[PDB]
Amino acid sequence: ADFTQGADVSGNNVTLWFKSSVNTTWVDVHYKVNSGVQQNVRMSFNAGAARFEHTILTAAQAEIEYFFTYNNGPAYDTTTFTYR
Repeated sequence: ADFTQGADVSGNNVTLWFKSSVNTTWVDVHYKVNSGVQQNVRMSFNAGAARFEHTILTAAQAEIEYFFTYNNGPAYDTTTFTYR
């Protein structure tokens, strides 16, 4: 169930994104910013970049622990990633 993922920055905002190469229909992010309470949010689909996205305001200088849960069409968790 291959995917790619990343964190883009514009301004001070961080956009966690997740790009699927399988039959994915929704994605949630689970994240902690600066070791705070874990947030669980379902992502949006940016057709311009053909990828799922969630933007956090004013977090470019934060540290962010996150992982995705996604379906292949019955869900799957990615390993945990860090944004510096």
